[PDB]
Amino acid sequence: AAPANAVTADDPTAIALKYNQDATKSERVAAARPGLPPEEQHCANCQFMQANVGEGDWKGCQLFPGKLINVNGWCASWTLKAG
Ligand code: SF4
Repeated sequence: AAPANAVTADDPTAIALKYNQDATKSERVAAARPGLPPEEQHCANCQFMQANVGEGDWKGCQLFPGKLINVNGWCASWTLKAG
């Protein structure tokens, strides 16, 4: 079950960025974002994921203030975690 503050499918920014809480149900291949082959991309290896926010599989994303994403998710702003 998603937390009460999970990013949901009807969130305008989630629609615009094609977020899904399950990267296997995402369009990461189509987007071909740079940094890793697309099948390897998900929130856990994204620069915007905030490991000190949330709990368990539900963590922060800088782009979704006040919400939680799933570490196994993806959106089109995926960027390699470089630091
Ligand atoms: S920016 Fe990164 S951490 Fe945030 S939802 Fe998109 S892929 Fe996940």
